[PDB]
Amino acid sequence: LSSSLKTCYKYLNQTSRSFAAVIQALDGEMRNAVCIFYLVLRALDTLEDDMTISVEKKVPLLHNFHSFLYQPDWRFMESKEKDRQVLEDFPTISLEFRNLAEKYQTVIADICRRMGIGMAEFLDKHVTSEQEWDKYCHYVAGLVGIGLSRLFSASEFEDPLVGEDTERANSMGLFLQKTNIIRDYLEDQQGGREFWPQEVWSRYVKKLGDFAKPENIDLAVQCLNELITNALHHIPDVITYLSRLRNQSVFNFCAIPQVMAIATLAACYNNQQVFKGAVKIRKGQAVTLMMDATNMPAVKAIIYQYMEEIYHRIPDSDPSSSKTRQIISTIRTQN
Ligand SMILES: CC(C)(C)CN(C(=O)CCC(=O)N1CCC[C@@H](C(=O)O)C1)c1ccc(Cl)cc1[C@H](O)c1ccccc1Cl
Repeated sequence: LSSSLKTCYKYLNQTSRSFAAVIQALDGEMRNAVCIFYLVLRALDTLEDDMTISVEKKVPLLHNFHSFLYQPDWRFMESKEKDRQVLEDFPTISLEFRNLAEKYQTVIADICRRMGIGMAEFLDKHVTSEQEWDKYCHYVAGLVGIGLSRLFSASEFEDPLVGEDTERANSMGLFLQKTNIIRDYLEDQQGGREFWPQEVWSRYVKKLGDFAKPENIDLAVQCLNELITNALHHIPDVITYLSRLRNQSVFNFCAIPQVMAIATLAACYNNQQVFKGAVKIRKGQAVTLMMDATNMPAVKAIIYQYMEEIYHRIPDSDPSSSKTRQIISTIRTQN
């Protein structure tokens, strides 16, 4: 309806790009509040990811980002990332933030405060333990799930439990984030980034870059399978979370990324190509998943079909093989 809300939607389609439609289908007040939260998170991520901002400048930026939302003039003119426009034109995004109902502004501001604190804490460290991996993912993803869940409840399109059950909402984000991190091993390695947890990879090889060398391919795939097995542990929460949703446009928005991550994990499972390039689901496969993911029985059938596929692919000598079969059995039976 406005001058600067149209530039917000413009930016939404640029950075995204196919997911924009699912956002724009959200009912009523959810559309704008999710769209703006998305753009605000893109701006925060761009700050976190920018290797050219020194840690001494980045830490205050991350800490104070939630406050910049309330500052009509604030902007950042010196970024080398792709989506740098969200930062250059932050005043437009923060204007739209400030036009939201206060019950949505306060969700978004609080999530950005907490994410900024967490992101700042990881600027030095790489992830060590599986517990640190979950803390890192909470900061960059799990709190996104949490924030969205509170927008859904606050709009009254979903029951207050959706917004209050932080652990199910956190699992929603962690599932997607660990899937990306798993899949992105090589491009991350290329770009000097390391997200695989040190406690897990160091049981296989001396350095994380070593999985890209041909002689280590078998150890690399074992570690891949072990991290995939870790990610599958969030699926019972993902099912509980999606089973509670009553709004159709909210259901489709939440279910689409989860079925895509499920299919991605099945594609990556026991797959050497993870260490040679970017394993992706085919466009037509993606489209069909998106169209089908509109009710619980169809989402649960997609999950079970991909889990059975993974199950039948498990090498008996894989060191995680009985952990993999156990979590798959739980997902199936604890229906
Ligand atoms: C935080 C995060 C882990 C990066 C997740 N994440 C994304 O990967 C955004 C991109 C995405 O999901 N695609 C998958 C399906 C279609 C794909 C496409 O066609 O390109 C893109 C994300 C980022 C910001 C927001 Cl506001 C929401 C999300 C999640 O969609 C989400 C949605 C509902 C509930 C919880 C969450 Cl976490």
